[PDB]
Amino acid sequence: SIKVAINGFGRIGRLALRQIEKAHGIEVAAVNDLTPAEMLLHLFKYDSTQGRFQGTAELKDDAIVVNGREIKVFANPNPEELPWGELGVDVVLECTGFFTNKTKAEAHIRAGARKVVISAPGGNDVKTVVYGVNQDILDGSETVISAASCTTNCLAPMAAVLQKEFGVVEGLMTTIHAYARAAALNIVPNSTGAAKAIGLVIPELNGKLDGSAQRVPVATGSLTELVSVLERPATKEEINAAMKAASSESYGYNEDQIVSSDVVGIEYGSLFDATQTRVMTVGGKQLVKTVAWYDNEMSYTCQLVRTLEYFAGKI
Amino acid sequence: MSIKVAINGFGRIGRLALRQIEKAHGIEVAAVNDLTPAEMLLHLFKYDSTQGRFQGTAELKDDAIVVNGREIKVFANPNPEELPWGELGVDVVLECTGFFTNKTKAEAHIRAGARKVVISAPGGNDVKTVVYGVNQDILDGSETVISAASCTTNCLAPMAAVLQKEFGVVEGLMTTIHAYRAAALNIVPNSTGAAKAIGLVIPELNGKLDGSAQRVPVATGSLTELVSVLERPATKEEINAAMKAASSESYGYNEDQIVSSDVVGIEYGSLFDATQTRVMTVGGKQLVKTVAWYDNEMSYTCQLVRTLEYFAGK
Ligand SMILES: NC(=O)c1ccc[n+]([C@@H]2O[C@H](COP(=O)([O-])OP(=O)(O)OC[C@H]3O[C@@H](n4cnc5c(N)ncnc54)[C@H](O)[C@@H]3O)[C@@H](O)[C@H]2O)c1
Ligand SMILES: NC(=O)c1ccc[n+]([C@@H]2O[C@H](COP(=O)([O-])OP(=O)(O)OC[C@H]3O[C@@H](n4cnc5c(N)ncnc54)[C@H](O)[C@@H]3O)[C@@H](O)[C@H]2O)c1
Repeated sequence: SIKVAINGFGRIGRLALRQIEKAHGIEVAAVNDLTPAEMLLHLFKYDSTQGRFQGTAELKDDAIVVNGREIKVFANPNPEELPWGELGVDVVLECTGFFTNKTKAEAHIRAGARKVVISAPGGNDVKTVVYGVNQDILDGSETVISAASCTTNCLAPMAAVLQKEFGVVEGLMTTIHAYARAAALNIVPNSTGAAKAIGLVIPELNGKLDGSAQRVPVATGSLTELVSVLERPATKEEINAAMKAASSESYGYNEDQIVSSDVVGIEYGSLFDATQTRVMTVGGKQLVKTVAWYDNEMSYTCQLVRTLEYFAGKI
Repeated sequence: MSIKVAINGFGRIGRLALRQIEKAHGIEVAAVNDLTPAEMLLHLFKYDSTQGRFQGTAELKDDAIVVNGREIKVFANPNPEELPWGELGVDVVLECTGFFTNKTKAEAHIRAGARKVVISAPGGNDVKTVVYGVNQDILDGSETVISAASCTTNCLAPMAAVLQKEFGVVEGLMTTIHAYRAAALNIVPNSTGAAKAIGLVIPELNGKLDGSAQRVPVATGSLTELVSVLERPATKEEINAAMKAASSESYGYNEDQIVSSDVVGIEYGSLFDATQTRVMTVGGKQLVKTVAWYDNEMSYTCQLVRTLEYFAGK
């Protein structure tokens, strides 16, 4: 049974523990955070947006007991000094935001852990995995991997169906991110690398996509729009049917008229919105728009934990 | 000869239109009509949440609102047929209630004695739709009811006209991010007629554009993105150069890194954002993104008054 440690028991780290508690063959043995256990427990159990933890959780000396099992709590800012080897930790879920490349994340391996999964893009010597699109690139010999970004997890399953079933010539992405000091009150255009980087996840789309982001100062569901030129003719109905045929626990399918609060709490990495699909045909030339939603916290966390569980099965 | 205007619906738009018309010569507002108590209307004329304080004096006399020392008659009748436009010699009504946005409803103003109506919104396809700076030349002065289009159409049209003229447009899809029932705390996808209306304002683009809106629950500047396929190759620099070449009081050009609060209060109908232009080239096939900003209230109102002045001089 695989032992995990969560480094950074923040928004993502806490939700990741909620999801790992649903699984067999894997358990969190320890968490590390700069915040005292007392407050971390309250934030883990009670959440205004993602609801109450569905399980038991209590505080002990230097530990939290979740569903009857002790989880050690540490507060050490330096990962090299954590007792991962002494505790037999197999995999560290790195969720602090401060160790998001290979050389920084390998501090966990110098501390005795065997593997690391970064909760963010990890650089170019680190495999990047969107569960449901490319987890089969993992064979278990990797030491550090990445579960990509929230935008990549939203875009990739949609782009993958378009590429597999129609062929993509090119496309431009616009992501509306529901969240420097400007961003609190303004719509703010922002660079993203997610579309440019999509070849890390879908090699066939390398060099075919670009895009950017509009950061909107409201906390709610986010969305990614893709405007593409395809290699074969398409109807709205045919595109929507292909997306539904691909739907899964990672890729949801929606045909309701929804608003952004309806997305909060989904466990899909991406929720394809079939009501927004449009195909413009002018003189035989076609231009296609497709839109998928994501819950920036929960969608990413559920993908992260799926990727972790799959990786954990390869060792 | 001076033109007399009446404003029907002294709401957000009707009030800002009076603000703008007070700044113009050769034209003046003779009357306003609205159902809201005049006391609440004076306060909102003097104090607007987004556009700030009115730059002048306004007080409530008997049966009138005195603005910069000049009385404007005030009425409250939900039925335009019964308004005294003929008695007052009203040349043009700005129809800004939101409820008379087609030809049959607007022509009540003509029956009441006004010579002409400009609807502050799309007014149906049997009413000429004008975006000033793009197609006001379709007006000959024999029209009785016209439309100054929507805020989104006024933002998109000058951008699309330059693309069509310098490169030719095969097709395009628009996304408008619209600052503002659920739209008060949610992002709400919404249908819009704007990209189709572009096929009226710019007939060569008929049938070639469509799009949609994402309503975002924030009072700030809005923007419109167009993703297009063009008939001729193009670069980011050439597209930006053409937008700057075409700039005017109606169509601004921006090169700085700006955010939506920087757009509040602009008097352009559209502000092209050169920093957001993207041309992607793959195997020789090009896909183009162009973005322009607008203030849903102030951009549109300034276009509405421009159209009103042009129409009234014909
Ligand atoms: N929408 C999201 O929040 C989101 C989505 C996808 C990915 N991510 C990524 O996940 C990571 C964390 O984001 P988050 O929203 O959970 O941030 P957060 O600020 O809620 O949590 C980060 C936690 O790390 C702790 N911490 C910081 N430095 C530490 C250190 N040296 N040692 C131990 N603990 C440390 C903090 O106390 C905090 O609890 C980042 O990489 C972020 O990009 C976030
Ligand atoms: N962003 C914007 O607010 C915006 C931008 C462009 C165009 N418009 C259009 O302009 C019109 C007005 O919008 P608004 O934002 O000013 O609306 P508003 O609700 O602020 O103003 C409408 C006014 O009309 C009055 N009114 C309603 N019915 C009336 C009637 N039968 N007789 C007389 N007065 C009546 C109301 O009392 C109110 O004062 C609409 O067609 C709208 O689509 C609005």
